[PDB]
Order: sequence, then structure tokens, then C-alpha cells
Amino acid sequence: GHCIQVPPMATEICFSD
Repeated sequence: GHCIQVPPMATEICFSD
């Protein structure tokens, strides 16, 4: 249930936790 935002705007890493 974790997520992070990074460049470019279209780039977010969502984990399983």
C-alpha cells in the first residue's frame, strides 16, 4: 500500500505494501 511520485510526471512506483 505504498506509492511514490518521480519525474517525469508520468512515473510512479507503487509497491505491494
